[PDB]
Amino acid sequence: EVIKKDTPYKKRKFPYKSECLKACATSFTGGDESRIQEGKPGFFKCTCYFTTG
Repeated sequence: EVIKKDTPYKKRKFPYKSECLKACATSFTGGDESRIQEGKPGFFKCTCYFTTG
């Protein structure tokens, strides 16, 4: 009952995780985080989830 929101990171400089996870929450703006609410980081990429249900 949830969606899958993952953004790309590649590997900008050194591992930041927060710099990528931010892309998810920042990837868009308008609703109360309605689209992510929570997400995790990854190397060369990052996966996020929309706490809905």
